[PDB]
Amino acid sequence: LECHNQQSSQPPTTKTCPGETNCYKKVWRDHRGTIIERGCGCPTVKPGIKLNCCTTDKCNN
Repeated sequence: LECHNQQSSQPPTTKTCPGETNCYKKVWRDHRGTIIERGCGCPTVKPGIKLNCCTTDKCNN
């Protein structure tokens, strides 16, 4: 599975995710502002953080 891995508004990039069936996109706000993290797999849902997990290549833009 190939997943996007760039942060926030950075130019889109990809990495391979061996042994993963999911890609994730995590969005949250802190003192720095709104942060968007993308990568392999799918972490558990936490209040305050908006999480999107998907199953196809580069689905997490």
